[PDB]
Amino acid sequence: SDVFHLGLTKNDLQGATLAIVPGDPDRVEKIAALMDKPVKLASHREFTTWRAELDGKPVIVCSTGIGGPSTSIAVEELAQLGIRTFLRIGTTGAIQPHINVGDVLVTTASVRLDGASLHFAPLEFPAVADFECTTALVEAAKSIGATTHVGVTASSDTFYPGQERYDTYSGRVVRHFKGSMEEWQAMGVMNYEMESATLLTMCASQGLRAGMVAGVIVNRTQQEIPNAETMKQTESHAVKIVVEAARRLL
Amino acid sequence: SDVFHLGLTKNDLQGATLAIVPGDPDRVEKIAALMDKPVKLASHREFTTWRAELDGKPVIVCSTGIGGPSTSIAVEELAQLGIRTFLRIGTTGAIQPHINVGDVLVTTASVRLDGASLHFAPLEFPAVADFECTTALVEAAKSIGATTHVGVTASSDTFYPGQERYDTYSGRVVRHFKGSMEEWQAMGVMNYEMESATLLTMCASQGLRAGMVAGVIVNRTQQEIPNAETMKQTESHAVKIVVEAARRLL
Amino acid sequence: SDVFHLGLTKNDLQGATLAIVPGDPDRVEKIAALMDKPVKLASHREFTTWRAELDGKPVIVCSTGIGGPSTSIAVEELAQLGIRTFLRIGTTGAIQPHINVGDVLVTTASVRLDGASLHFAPLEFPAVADFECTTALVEAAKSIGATTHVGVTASSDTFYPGQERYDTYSGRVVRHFKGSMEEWQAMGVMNYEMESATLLTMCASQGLRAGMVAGVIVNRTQQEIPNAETMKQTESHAVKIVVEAARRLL
Amino acid sequence: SDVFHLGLTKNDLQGATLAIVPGDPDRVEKIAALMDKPVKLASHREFTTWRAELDGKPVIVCSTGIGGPSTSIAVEELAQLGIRTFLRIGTTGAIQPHINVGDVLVTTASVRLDGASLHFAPLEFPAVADFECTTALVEAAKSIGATTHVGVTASSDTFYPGQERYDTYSGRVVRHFKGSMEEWQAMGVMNYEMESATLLTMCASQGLRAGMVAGVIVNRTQQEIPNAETMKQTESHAVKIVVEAARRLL
Amino acid sequence: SDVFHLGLTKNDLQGATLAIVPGDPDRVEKIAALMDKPVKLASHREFTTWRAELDGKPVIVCSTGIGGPSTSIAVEELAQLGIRTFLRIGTTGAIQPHINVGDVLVTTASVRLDGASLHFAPLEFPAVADFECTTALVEAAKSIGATTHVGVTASSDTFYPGQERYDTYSGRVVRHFKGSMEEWQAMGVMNYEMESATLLTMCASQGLRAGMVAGVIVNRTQQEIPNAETMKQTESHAVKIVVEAARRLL
Amino acid sequence: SDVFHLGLTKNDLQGATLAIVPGDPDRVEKIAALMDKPVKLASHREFTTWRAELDGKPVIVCSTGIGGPSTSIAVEELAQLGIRTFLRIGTTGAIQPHINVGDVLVTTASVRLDGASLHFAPLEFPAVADFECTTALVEAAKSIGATTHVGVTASSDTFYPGQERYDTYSGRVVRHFKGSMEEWQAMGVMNYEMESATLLTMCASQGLRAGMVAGVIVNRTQQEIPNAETMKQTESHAVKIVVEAARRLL
Ligand SMILES: O=P(O)(O)O[C@H]1O[C@H](CO)[C@@H](O)[C@H]1O
Ligand SMILES: O=P(O)(O)O[C@H]1O[C@H](CO)[C@@H](O)[C@H]1O
Ligand SMILES: O=P(O)(O)O[C@H]1O[C@H](CO)[C@@H](O)[C@H]1O
Ligand SMILES: O=P(O)(O)O[C@H]1O[C@H](CO)[C@@H](O)[C@H]1O
Ligand SMILES: O=P(O)(O)O[C@H]1O[C@H](CO)[C@@H](O)[C@H]1O
Ligand SMILES: O=P(O)(O)O[C@H]1O[C@H](CO)[C@@H](O)[C@H]1O
Ligand SMILES: O=c1cc[nH]c(=O)[nH]1
Ligand SMILES: O=c1cc[nH]c(=O)[nH]1
Ligand SMILES: O=c1cc[nH]c(=O)[nH]1
Ligand SMILES: O=c1cc[nH]c(=O)[nH]1
Ligand SMILES: O=c1cc[nH]c(=O)[nH]1
Ligand SMILES: O=c1cc[nH]c(=O)[nH]1
Ligand SMILES: [K+]
Ligand SMILES: [K+]
Ligand SMILES: [K+]
Repeated sequence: SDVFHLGLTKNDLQGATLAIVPGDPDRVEKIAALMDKPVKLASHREFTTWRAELDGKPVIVCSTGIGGPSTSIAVEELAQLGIRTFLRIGTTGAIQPHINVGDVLVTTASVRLDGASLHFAPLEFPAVADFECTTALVEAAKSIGATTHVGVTASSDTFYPGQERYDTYSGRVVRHFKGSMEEWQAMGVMNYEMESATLLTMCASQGLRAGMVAGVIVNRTQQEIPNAETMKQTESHAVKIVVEAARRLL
Repeated sequence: SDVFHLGLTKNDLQGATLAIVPGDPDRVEKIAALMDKPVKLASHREFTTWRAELDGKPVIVCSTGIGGPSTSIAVEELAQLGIRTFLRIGTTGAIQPHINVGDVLVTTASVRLDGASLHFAPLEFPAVADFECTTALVEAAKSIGATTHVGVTASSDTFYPGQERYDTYSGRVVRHFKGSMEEWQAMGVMNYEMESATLLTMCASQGLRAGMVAGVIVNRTQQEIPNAETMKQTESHAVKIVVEAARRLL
Repeated sequence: SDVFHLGLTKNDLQGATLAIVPGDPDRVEKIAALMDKPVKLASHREFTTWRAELDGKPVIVCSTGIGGPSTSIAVEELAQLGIRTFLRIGTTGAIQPHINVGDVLVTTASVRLDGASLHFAPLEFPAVADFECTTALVEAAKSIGATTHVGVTASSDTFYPGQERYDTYSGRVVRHFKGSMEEWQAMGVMNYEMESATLLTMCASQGLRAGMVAGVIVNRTQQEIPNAETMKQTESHAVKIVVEAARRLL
Repeated sequence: SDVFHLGLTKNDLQGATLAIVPGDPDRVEKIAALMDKPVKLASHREFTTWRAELDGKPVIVCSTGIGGPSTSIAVEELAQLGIRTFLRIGTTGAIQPHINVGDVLVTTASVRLDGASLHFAPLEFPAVADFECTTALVEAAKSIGATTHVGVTASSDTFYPGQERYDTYSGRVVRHFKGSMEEWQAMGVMNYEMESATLLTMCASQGLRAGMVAGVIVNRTQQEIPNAETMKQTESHAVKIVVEAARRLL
Repeated sequence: SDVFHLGLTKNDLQGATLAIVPGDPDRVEKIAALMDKPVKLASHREFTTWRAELDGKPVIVCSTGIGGPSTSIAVEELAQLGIRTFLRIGTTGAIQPHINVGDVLVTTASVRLDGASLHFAPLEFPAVADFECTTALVEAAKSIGATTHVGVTASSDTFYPGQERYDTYSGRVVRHFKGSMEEWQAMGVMNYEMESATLLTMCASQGLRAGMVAGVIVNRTQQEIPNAETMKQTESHAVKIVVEAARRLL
Repeated sequence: SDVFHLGLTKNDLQGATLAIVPGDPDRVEKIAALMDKPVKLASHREFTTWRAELDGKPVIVCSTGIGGPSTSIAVEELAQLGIRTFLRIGTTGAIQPHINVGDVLVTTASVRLDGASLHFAPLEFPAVADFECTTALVEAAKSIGATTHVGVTASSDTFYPGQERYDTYSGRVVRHFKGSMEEWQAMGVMNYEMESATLLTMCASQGLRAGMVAGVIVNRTQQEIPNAETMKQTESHAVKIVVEAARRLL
C-alpha cells in the first residue's frame, strides 16, 4: 500500500483523477455498480474502495465514514494517489418546511460546525463547493427531473447535540447549540449533514475540486413515520445524480 | 424618504427588485448609462442612487461606499424598499501570479476579514454567493469573452493592514495579519476586496440573492506600474458584465 | 495626488497637523465655514476634504464616510500627509434614559463592535481616546454651556442588528446581539455610533491623538417624534464644540 | 434496532453496562475473543459490535471508527442502551523521546484539538478521564509488567495537519498548527490520537465514566522504521490491558 | 532573597521539594503545626511561608492568596527554589445536591474560568491534576474515613459573577455567565474554587506535579445557616488529609 | 462582618464613599498615615483595611492583593459597603525607553490580559478609567512636579509569561505571548501591571468610578540594576499623588 489507511497503491487507480465519496461503506458498491467494470480494490476500517469505468475513464468510489476526521484521511490519501475531484453523495436531514423527504440537496457552501476544517483553514475561510462541481450536480439533478434545492448546509461533527436533538441519553444540549437549529432555519440553511464542512474547506484551500449532494431522509420540521422504501428510493436517486455529475466532470 | 439613509421612497423604485451595488458613488451613473431611461433618484452621504430600465424592467444602481458598514446600511434599506437581488461590481487587487490586471473575478464565497458579516451570522456561516447570480455573472463574462477567474476572495475591513500592506504610516501590521497574504495565496484565494464578505453573508442568511464581480486593477504579486487607461477600461468591461448578468436575473 | 483615495497632496495641507473628521461628507463644509479662509481641496468617493485656518494655523476637515473601513482609509492617508491629531464629530443614538436628544456626548473609550480596529490591535487593546483631546472636548463643551455626558460608547459596524434594531427587513437579530442593548445599558454605555472604535484604536496604537464627540439625535429609550430643526440645531452645537476643541489642541 | 446507527436493541446487551471502544472495527473481534462466549451482534457502517462475558458479566465491544464524530454517535447510542462505562483502546504516535514504540500510554486528560467535544461542553471544560477507569487501566498495565506512561494526550480531528505532518499532498500546515507539536512536547504531552478528547469530554460532562489507553506504534521524535510484528504485538498487550481493566470496573 | 516576591532563599528550604499551598495566609501555620519542627520562614504581601518536617523530610507550606495571579507567582518562585510537587488545600462551595458541607472534594481536573492558566497553555489544554497526587489525596481521605467526592471543579477568577452570585452590588451577571452554574451542575461539576485551574494547568504543562483538595463550607443548592464550628472542623479535616497525602508523595 | 472576606461592617466606614486600593497590604498603613486620624479596621487574608480622614471626610484604604481575582473581591465588597470611587496606586514595569524608573504613570485604559474583567464585560468592552479620576490623578501629579506619563497599560494575570519574562523555571513563554512585549511597545503601551484591567473594567461597567496610578520601579528596555532606595522613594511620591487626587474627588 502506498498510503497509511486506504490500503491502495497508485497503480490500483489506473490514472483515475475523480472520486465519489459516500459516507457509508455499504453505499460504495451500489455507486460503482452503476458504472462499467466495477472492481473492489480494498476494505480497511471504514474505508471501502471500488474502481469503475465511466465513459471509458477510470473512476474511484471510496467511503469516508462518518465525520470530518475520517473524511480528511480519505481525501488526503486519495489526493496522494492522484485524485483531484471529489463528489460527496450522502444522506441528510432537512430543516426547512418547503423541502420534502426524497428531495435532493446540492450544497453551495457549509456552516462549519466541525473541527477538521479548522485544521486546513481558519474559521473565516468559506467551506464553499467548487463552481464546476456544483453546476454539474445541478445539471445532473435536472437531467432526471429530481426535485432539487440549492443552498447552504449546516455540517456538524455531531449527529445529536450539534443538530440540536434532545431525544438523547442526557436529554440536554450544550449552551452553544441551544436554539441553534431555529437560528439556522431563519438564515435559510437547508439541512444538517456531517462531512461537507470538512470536505469543502480542505479541498477549496488546497486546489482540489469538490461537490456535495445528499438525499433527504427526514425533515426535522415535519413529523412523519420514516419509510424505508422511500429512503432506499431516495439514495438511489442521489446516487444516479452524483454519477451523472461525475460524467460531466471527466 | 421611506428609509433612514438612502433618501428614497418605495415608489422611486417603480417595483424594482434587483439592484447593482458598486462601491464608488462615481461609478453609479456609468452603470445606469448602459441601460434605458436612466434617472438619478438621490444622493446622500456615500449613497448615490439611480434608476434605469433593463429589458423593460426597472433596475436600481446604488453605491455602497467603502466597507461592510455602509454596505450593510445600503443593502438593508434597499431590501426595505423591495430589492431582493444584489449584484456587486467593484475593483480588486489580485494575489495570484496567474491572474492579470484587466481580468474579471467572480466570487463564489469570501474569507470573512470584516466585522459586519458577524452582525448577521456567526463566523462559521459561509459568506457564499447565490448560485443563480454567480452563474449569471460567469455566463455574462463568457458572453463578451473576458478572461475570467472564479473562486474565493479575501474581503477585508481594511485597505492596508488587513491586506498586509507595509507601505504605510506606521509601517507595521498587527500580528494577526502578519504573513496573512502568503497564507491566503497558498489557499488559492484570488483577491482582496472590502465588501463581499458583508454583502454575501447578510444576503445569504436573510433570503436575499447576491452576486459578486470585480475587475483587477493591480496584482500584489506582480511589479508593474499602474495604468489609469487600462484601469478605466477594466472598470468598463466589469460594468458591462454586471449589467448583462442582471438581464439574466430579471 | 500623494495618496490612493483622498486625492490630496502634502502641499494641499500647508503643514496642517490636525484634522476634524465627520462621518458625513455634507458636514465638512459646515465645519470649515466656522473657520477662516475655508477652501475645498477635493472630493472623491465618500471623502470630501476642505482646508481652513484656525487662529492662524491651517486645519483639515475630512469626511470618513460611514464605518471603520472608510474611516481607516481616511485616517491612514491623512496621517501619510502629516496629520497627527484627529477629532471626530458625529451623530449618535443614546441608550440611557437620563441623556436627552440635543445633548453632546464625549467618548472616553469605545466598546469594539467593529472589525477594523482588529486590523490594528487585538480585541483586548482598549479603544480609548487621547487624554488631551478628551479634555479639550470637555472644556469646549463647557465653554458654551452645552449639556454634556462623558463616558463609554458602543461603536458598531452596523446601524441595524449591531444596534439591536428589529424594525428591519428580516426583523431578526443574530444571537450574538440579541439582548445586547440592554446589556450595554446596564454597563452604563451612553450611546451607539459607528466609527469611534476604529478611530480610537488605530490612533491609540499608532502614536496618533484622537478625540470623539457626537450630538444626540435620538434616544432609544425614549419614544419621541424626531425634530429636524432640533437635529440641525444639535449638529450645529457639536460642530462649534469640535472646532473650539481643535483650537485648544493647536 | 433501538438506535439509529448501531443496529442494536436493548436486549442484545443482556444488561451490559460497560463497553470497550476501539477505533478500528477490525480490532473488535480480537478484543472479544479474550473474553467468554463472544458473539457478534451487528455490523453497520464503521460500527461493529460484539458481546462477550467477563467474570460472568456481559460486556460490549464496539468500534467507534476514526474521529470524534463517529465516536460521539457510538457513545451516545450505547448509552441509550444502558452502557455507563467506556474504555477506549487504540493506537497512538508518541512525541516524547523517552517513550518507546511498544509502550502503553494511559491518558489522564486530553488537549482538545477536536470539534465534537465542543458539542458537549465549552473549550474551558477539561477532557479528563474518570479516576476509577484511569486507576484500573494503570493497575491492569502493572499487572502484566508493561512499560507504562501516564499523562496528557493531544487528541486531533486530523491525522495529518493537526498532528503537524508535512509529508502530505499540499505539504503545508495551517498557521494555527505550525510549530504546534514542539509546543505540546515542551508542555509534556505524551502523544497524538484522534478520539480521546471527544470521548472523555462527552462522558465527563454527562455522568458517564471513561478511560483511555493506547499502544505506541510510532514515535515522532525517533527515526526508526515501522514494524508490523511489534505493531501487532503492541496492539495485543494493549487489548489485554483494557480487558483486564474492565474486570476491575465490573 | 533569591526570588522577587516570597522573600526566601534556596537555603531556607533545606532541600525541600514538596510544598503545600493553601489560599489563605492564616492557614499556613495550622498546616505546619501538624508536622515536626515547624518554623516560619517569611511573610510578604499575601505570601506567608513556613517550613516543617514530615517523616524526616523538609516540607514547605506557602499561601498563594486568592486567585491564579498570586498563585502563579508563588508556584513559579517556589519552583525556582526547588519545589517540584504542589498540593493545594482550600475551601470550596459545592454545587451538587448530593455533596454536603463538611465533605472533602478531590479535583481530577478543572473548568478553566481563569485567565492565568492561559498564560501557560491555550484553553484546549486540560487543567488536570497529577495522577500520583490525586491518588495520594484519595487514599489519604480514605485513611481517616472522610466523606469524599472525586471529580471536576469549576475554578473562577471571580468569587461573585463567575460563580453566578446575584447577591451583589450590581445584582447583575455578565451574559457569558448567566445560567452558567446550572450548566456546570448538569455537567456533573462538583464545586467552585479560585486557584485550581491556574495551579493544575501551569504545573501539568511544566513538568511539575500538583494535587487539589478542598473542604466544603457551603452548598449552593442547599440553603442552611453557616456553622463556624463546622467550617473550622472541615478545614481541620482537609488539612489532616493534605498533610497525610504529602507523606505518600515524599 | 457585613461582607464575606474583608471583615468589615457598614459602620466601620463612617459613610466613606472613596477608597484607595494598593496591591500590597504593607502599603496600606503608609497611605493612611498621610491622612488624619488613621485607624486600622481589619486584616484578613491579603485584605488589610485602614480608615483615615481627608479634609474632614472619611476615606478608606484597602489592599487588593496581587491579581484581578482578589481585586474583584475587594472592590465588590467595598462597593457593598458604600464605596463608589476607587483609586489604585501600585508599582509597575515600564516598557518604553523614554520612561524612567521613578516616573509616575497614569492609566487612561488597559490592555486586558486578565480573566476577571471578562467576568464583568466581554473583551470588546474597554477597560477605561473614569475621566474625573484620571484628571484628578494628572493634576495631582502636576501639583508636586512629578515626571508623568499618561497612556495605555498592559494588565497581566501573570508576573512572568504574560509579561514575557524568560528568566524563569521553564524558561519558556506560551505561543500566545511570544513576542507580545515588542507588540505592546510598538503600540505605545507604557507599562505592565496586574490589576488595572480588572479594576477599570468592573468599575466602568457597574457605575463605579476608578483611577489608576503607579510608580516605575523597573524599565524592561533599560539594563540598570534595581535600587531599593529610589524604589521606596518612588512608592512615596506615588502614594502622595493618589492621596492628593482623592482630595479632588471628595
Ligand atoms: O449517509 P452519509 O453519507 O454517511 O451522510 C450522513 O449520514 C451520517 C449520519 O447518519 C453522516 O455521515 C451524515 O453526513
Ligand atoms: O471600487 P469598489 O467598488 O469600492 O471596491 C474596492 O475599492 C475599494 C478600495 O479601494 C473598496 O471598496 C474595494 O472593495
Ligand atoms: O453622522 P456620522 O458622523 O456619520 O455618525 C453617525 O451617523 C452614521 C449612522 O447614521 C454613522 O456614521 C454614525 O457613526
Ligand atoms: O487505532 P485507533 O483505535 O483507530 O486509534 C488511532 O488510529 C487512528 C489513526 O490511524 C485514529 O483512530 C487514532 O486515534
Ligand atoms: O480558602 P482558599 O484556600 O483561599 O480557597 C477558596 O477561598 C477563596 C474564596 O473565598 C478562594 O481562594 C477559593 O479558592
Ligand atoms: O505593587 P502592586 O500595587 O501590587 O502592583 C504591582 O505589584 C505586583 C507585581 O509585583 C502586582 O500587584 C502589580 O500590579
Ligand atoms: O438528521 C440527519 C439525518 C442524516 N444525517 C445527518 O447528519 N442528520
Ligand atoms: O489592492 C486593492 C485594490 C482595490 N481594492 C482593494 O480592496 N484592494
Ligand atoms: O441610532 C443611531 C443614530 C445615529 N447614528 C448611529 O450610529 N445610531
Ligand atoms: O501517528 C499517529 C499514529 C496513530 N494514531 C494517530 O492519531 N497518530
Ligand atoms: O462559594 C465559595 C466558597 C469558598 N470559595 C469559593 O471559591 N466559593
Ligand atoms: O515588572 C513589573 C514590576 C512591577 N509590577 C508588574 O506587574 N511588573
Ligand atoms: K463608507
Ligand atoms: K469515522
Ligand atoms: K491575591
